[PDB]
Amino acid sequence: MKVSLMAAKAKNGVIGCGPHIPWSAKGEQLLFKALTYNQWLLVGRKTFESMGALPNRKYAVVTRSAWTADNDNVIVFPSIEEAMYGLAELTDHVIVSGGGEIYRETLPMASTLHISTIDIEPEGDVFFPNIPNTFEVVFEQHFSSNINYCYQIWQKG
Amino acid sequence: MKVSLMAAKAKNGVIGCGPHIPWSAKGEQLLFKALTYNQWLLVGRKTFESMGALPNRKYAVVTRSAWTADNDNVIVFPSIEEAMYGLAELTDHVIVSGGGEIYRETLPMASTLHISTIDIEPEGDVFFPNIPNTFEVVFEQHFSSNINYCYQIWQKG
Ligand SMILES: COc1cc(Cc2cnc(N)nc2N)cc(OC)c1OC
Ligand SMILES: COc1cc(Cc2cnc(N)nc2N)cc(OC)c1OC
Repeated sequence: MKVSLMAAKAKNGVIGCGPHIPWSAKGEQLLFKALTYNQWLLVGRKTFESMGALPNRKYAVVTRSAWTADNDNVIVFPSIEEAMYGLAELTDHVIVSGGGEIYRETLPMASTLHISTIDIEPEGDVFFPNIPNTFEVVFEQHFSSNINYCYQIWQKG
Repeated sequence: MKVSLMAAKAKNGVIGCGPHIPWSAKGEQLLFKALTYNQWLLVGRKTFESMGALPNRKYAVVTRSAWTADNDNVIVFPSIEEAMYGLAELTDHVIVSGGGEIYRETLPMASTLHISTIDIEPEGDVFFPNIPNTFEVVFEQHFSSNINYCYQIWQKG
């Protein structure tokens, strides 16, 4: 199965200040809605709880705890390893859609990054990992909004 | 300024049966909405009338008549050269968003294509031109829907 990764980070690499995103870049989330439509996503438990489920997406949620989910559209996995083995029988394609921890543990398995950088440098204590130079930008487009943002697609070369 | 082009075509190349699109693929238009967000779009006058202005988007519309719009978000030009010269004072980027005529006229200026191919072969007045080998696919993603669709980004090689 193909592993993609989709994130939005500030220019200082912040993705998270506790359970919040410390910015609202009007329009950016349309990109996430476009590329996740009828896809399978892999999310950490904290990101899943803070951001909720959208319709027309399936979720693999990883926890080390006894946490569970009423949603029929969700499968809980005890590890990333297990989620990958599971997903591989359920889909051609999974989009890793966050957690700091999840991004750190999955970035090496990804063949395509969808990265949005927001024109702000806010307070924060979760950070996107460093992008290995095995990856190259193949597409980029700037957006003007309340806070500008840059969308880039990276492929593993 | 960089010229992109964004289109959605059936597998047989149909983009239009008169002023309608002969199909509705749930999900696909999210990609159009996310990539045109707060961008300048170049549209022919026929497409503009049949499909209407969207909010949060700027329009360069070309006519060979004295046709005009009812919208301070719209600039009418008598030619594509005039539209380009005018836009270049306002923006580093324009997305050509159709007409069959417009696509044919502008494909030679475009350095990035955003092409959605819908899994259907309907009847069609209007067709997307053939993609010259001057361009190469740099990204691709498949979507399952009521009608499946494939999204590809082509760059000028
Ligand atoms: C996993 O849950 C969501 C996460 C995000 C964050 C996010 C926002 N933008 C981009 N490009 N990638 C992301 N991962 C955004 C969301 O909706 C806009 C989510 O709703 C399901
Ligand atoms: C020119 O305005 C629109 C055009 C289209 C057709 C279209 C649909 N999908 C893609 N990817 N590109 C397109 N050009 C679709 C639209 O709405 C979903 C438009 O907004 C009114």
